Amino acid sequence: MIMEIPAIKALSRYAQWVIWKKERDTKIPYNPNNGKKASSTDPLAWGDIDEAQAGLVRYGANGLGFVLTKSDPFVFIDLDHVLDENKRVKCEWARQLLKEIKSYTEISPSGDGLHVVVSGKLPDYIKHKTKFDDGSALEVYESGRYMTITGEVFDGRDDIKELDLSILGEFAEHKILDDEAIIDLMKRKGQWPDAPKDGDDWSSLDMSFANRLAFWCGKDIERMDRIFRQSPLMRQKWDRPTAGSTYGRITLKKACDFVDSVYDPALRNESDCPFEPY
Repeated sequence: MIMEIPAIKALSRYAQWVIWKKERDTKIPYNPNNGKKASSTDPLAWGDIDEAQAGLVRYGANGLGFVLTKSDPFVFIDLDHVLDENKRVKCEWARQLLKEIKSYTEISPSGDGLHVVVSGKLPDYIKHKTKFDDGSALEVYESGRYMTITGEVFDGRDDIKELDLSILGEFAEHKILDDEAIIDLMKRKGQWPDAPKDGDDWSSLDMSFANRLAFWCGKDIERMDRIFRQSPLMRQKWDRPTAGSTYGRITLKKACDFVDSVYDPALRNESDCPFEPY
């Protein structure tokens, strides 16, 4: 029973609830009082748990969600693709993480990931996103976006605990939505590639997309590489050594050498992209 779960009671104090629907592969948040899309930075587009539950029913939505802010104490930790078919932990780093950080844990909507909610603060020296080789991922946020709430409790972990989160340094990569602005810009211009199907020449699809990235990122080869890794054209081959470098690095360099134009926020030259949309 969702409302008897202690973690849900603590979150039900805040009027920061939304509902969500699945679109293709993405989960878009909606305003639970009028069924319109919701900003994750505007407070009055959200509701309390009761309004979100009434909105869930009213609009046939897929589930509830909770919007994180910098003033509330909650930290959202997303462990993606870390569960097997019998809902047990297959990844070692996840097993390590759940030993070190014990707090409210639930299974994701898809059923192959975990969410962890903690009362605390993120250290300022770690990246929000960390990919692993096998396919799993660690995402961490305390503000700016929403989080889906299923209520499907993992391992009886039903309560949000006040914890130190220094131990995320063992798992997350350290640092010393601007890439996401480019990704979001590319998606609404039709410049985001499809995942490859039966007939496709993947290596040729890489180069077409690498040419596009060179324009939109403006020949910043590291940003191109960081965006490429999030795209559906990513594979192990990207990091396979080739000659003195990798297949990926050689692909990104040739694209930078090839393309004549570069995207400029100042001049506003969206149309100057010489390649037509997908």
